[PDB]
Amino acid sequence: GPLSLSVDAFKIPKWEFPRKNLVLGKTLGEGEFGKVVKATAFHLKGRAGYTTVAVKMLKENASPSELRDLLSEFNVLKQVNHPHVIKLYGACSQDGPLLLIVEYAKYGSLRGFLRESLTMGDLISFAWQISQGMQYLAEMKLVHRDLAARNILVAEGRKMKISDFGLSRDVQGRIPVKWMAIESLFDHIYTTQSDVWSFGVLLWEIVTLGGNPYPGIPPERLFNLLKTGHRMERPDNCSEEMYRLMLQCWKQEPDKRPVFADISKDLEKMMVKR
Amino acid sequence: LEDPKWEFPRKNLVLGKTLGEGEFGKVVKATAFHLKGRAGYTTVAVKMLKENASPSELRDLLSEFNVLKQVNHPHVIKLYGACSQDGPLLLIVEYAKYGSLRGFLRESRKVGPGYLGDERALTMGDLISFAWQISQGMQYLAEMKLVHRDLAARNILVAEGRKMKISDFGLSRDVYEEDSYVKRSQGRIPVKWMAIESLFDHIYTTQSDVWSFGVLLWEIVTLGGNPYPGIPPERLFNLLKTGHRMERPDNCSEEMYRLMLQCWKQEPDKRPVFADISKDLEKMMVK
Ligand SMILES: Cc1cc(NC(=O)c2cn(C3(C)CC3)c3ncnc(N)c23)n[nH]1
Ligand SMILES: Cc1cc(NC(=O)c2cn(C3(C)CC3)c3ncnc(N)c23)n[nH]1
Repeated sequence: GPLSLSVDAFKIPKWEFPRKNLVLGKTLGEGEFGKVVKATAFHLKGRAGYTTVAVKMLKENASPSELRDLLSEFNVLKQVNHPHVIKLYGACSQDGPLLLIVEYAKYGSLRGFLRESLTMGDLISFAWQISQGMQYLAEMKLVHRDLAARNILVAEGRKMKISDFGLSRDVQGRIPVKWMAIESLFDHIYTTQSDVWSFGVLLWEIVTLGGNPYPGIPPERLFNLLKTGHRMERPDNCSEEMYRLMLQCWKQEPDKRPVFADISKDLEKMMVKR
Repeated sequence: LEDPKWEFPRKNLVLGKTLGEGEFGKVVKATAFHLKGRAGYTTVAVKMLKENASPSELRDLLSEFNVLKQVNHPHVIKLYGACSQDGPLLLIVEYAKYGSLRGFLRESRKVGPGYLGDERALTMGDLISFAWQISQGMQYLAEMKLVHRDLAARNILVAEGRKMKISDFGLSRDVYEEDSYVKRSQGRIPVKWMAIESLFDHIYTTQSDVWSFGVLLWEIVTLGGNPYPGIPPERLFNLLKTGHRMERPDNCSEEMYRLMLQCWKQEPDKRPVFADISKDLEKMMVK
């Protein structure tokens, strides 16, 4: 089938990293996304000595869907280069488990980083960096699908990195209900404008310092609440202008939502006006 | 839609500790007041959506509910009811005091009297009985034109009297129309339990459940061993296609291993059906 074709083609120069030059270290995180470990990589992409990296691999008892997702991430990440998209350095396809080698983010996920915590200027900068990355991916005709604070990484210099491309598509449902657009929930449609909806939820997560969206509402009740026009209220320590941006990301009609260039512009205007 | 045969008052269900959490959802221990004619409280288990559930997880829980309303067997987990209205979907089922079969067998390695070659003492006779009970459950599910798809030791429960209960119907599908279920997209069943034709061709039948049953037999006789130990799942495509199968484990007769190998035949029509698996396990017990 499609996966067996992909695996064999993958197994068989620019991307293949010698397994002997990778020393896997401590586990950074585990879950349905897979397993990510810290590692050191000798002579990685022409760099002297050891480069500290993160390595993504399959969890125990991986399904075809999880293997397909990891191969899809490699395919996507080969083609993208942006300061706020996680950088692929290579893969190990010839020695034991499939490994993807990416840049290391020392502060972990944005959700984790915010929860352990920053000024409102920093939070607006974090939103802007992510919007810049998303504007780039939108221009490359990639729909990410899984935008959330857990899938943004915080690297050296508090630099945002979009990660977790396993659900991404070129332009059943495994995106959590609470980050999904209304058209995604009811009609199974995913576009850059549904990424904008998810970005709105991510913006709410940023201002709440890694809060849980729609707290107390189960996802099985959220379907009807979104159709009737209910949205999350303005949270504590959030300006009227920032909340206005969120609400526009959650417009029922996708054409009424901002594009990422509009989101980036809003955040640029905010930061100069401070 | 609310079915008064199954709908249970929310105020009558009290939830306790998490028994298990993962891809399947979340299962908690609970108690239910005035459940299905029983006066007072009854200890039960409740399956619910985990935190940050997706539409696929909700559809799977709804599908389990629909399946378990229609299927009844001494070796299938018993549905008692559901709380479906004005809140999270909670499925109320029979509590299995010993947990998963995988967990129960792994405990038998360290908990006396252990495996010997009362209910913590295990013999090969007991292991054959467990396999037989599961095969009886699967034979009935096959008559019901249901393919389970996710048969594994982690998804068999060990209840009072060490009675086997098939659980985790979230991936199960009806095959009444063509005797097969086919999915265009990639499945969510762990690779190491999948039939060759499921892995390559996305075809699921009762004969692909038979393959999975063979892997379950291997898990039973190894006291909860991990299939294809140390082999990455991406290597299974080549491994299976070239005719490789798991070797005869320690603690496995020739007859039992022949049954596993029969369950892993490349051609699905050469594999035994569940009625014959049941017969094979009966002949092993009596001798
Ligand atoms: C190919 C790919 C890799 C990836 N994800 C990460 O690289 C990372 C995930 N984490 C978490 C928060 C789980 C531990 C990381 N932590 C520190 N550095 C990191 N590069 C990561 N997505 N797609
Ligand atoms: C509708 C449904 C329920 C279910 N699963 C379980 O009810 C159970 C799962 N576990 C595990 C091993 C995870 C903790 C149980 N343990 C003790 N009793 C139990 N009834 C269970 N599948 N489908």
